Amino acid sequence: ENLDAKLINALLGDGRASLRSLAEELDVSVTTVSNHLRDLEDEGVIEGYTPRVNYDALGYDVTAVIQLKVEGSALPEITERLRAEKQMISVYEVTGDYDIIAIGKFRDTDGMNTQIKKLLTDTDIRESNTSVVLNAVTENEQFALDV
Amino acid sequence: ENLDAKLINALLGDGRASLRSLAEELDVSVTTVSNHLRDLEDEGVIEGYTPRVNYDALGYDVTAVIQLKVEGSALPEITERLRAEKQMISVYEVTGDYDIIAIGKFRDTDGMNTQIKKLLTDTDIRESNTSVVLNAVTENEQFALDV
Repeated sequence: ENLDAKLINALLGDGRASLRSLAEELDVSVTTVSNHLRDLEDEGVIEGYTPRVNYDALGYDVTAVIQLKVEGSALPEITERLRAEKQMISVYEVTGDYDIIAIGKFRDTDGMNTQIKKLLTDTDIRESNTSVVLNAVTENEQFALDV
Repeated sequence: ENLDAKLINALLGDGRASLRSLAEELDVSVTTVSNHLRDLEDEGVIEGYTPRVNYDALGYDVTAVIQLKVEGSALPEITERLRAEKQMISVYEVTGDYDIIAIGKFRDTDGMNTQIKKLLTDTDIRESNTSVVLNAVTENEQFALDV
């Protein structure tokens, strides 16, 4: 009864929980947990597990939201460029005047400016706007599923 | 040599690897992995572990980037209001004309419109610009550390 949702909600923020702990938490067998976890991964609801890394602690002191205006014919080129840039942790094609939004993590202001100058070598970026993050109140905080 | 970094890199996209698997991959002891992971978690470099959930698979088909302009004095209450809405998975205070950027996941276009309309009933909001995501090229793809 809504076990998958409760299992997902249990792993949220506790993704290295043991099967024994998950089983105790959901009042089910360890085989039941193992089975449901396999099912959810096989169907692609759970894509994988990962640590939440504090890049700030590792010296990536600046996050920036980068907006770009690029004609559709040139989106293939700009998106490939952004995929090559690992510090661009999110890349969105979006409606509106700016049709790319990207979020990057940089060592400091000089680093961010360097990465942007490199990207602006692409002449089909006709307009750009950078917003520097002053407070990340919430970042990629996955919501619990309705049970 | 850069063990903590190789340990984090190992965990990326493999967040539930056994201590044995991690130890054999890094060619160190299970005891080494355990203590280094405990310290990385205690220093706040690893904030926790989580599954990568596919919300499109759970019926959350639509993503939007929401830009808001509020007075600084209102940033605290708007940020808390947005953090309360679990579907807002990112909330940033940023520089520029719009001092808030938020990212929300929604069941569909009608669900997004309803939620934004309610949000824009907040009298602290002086300007808004909602960009609907046409293609989520990359989303919270954490990058490997230099080693």
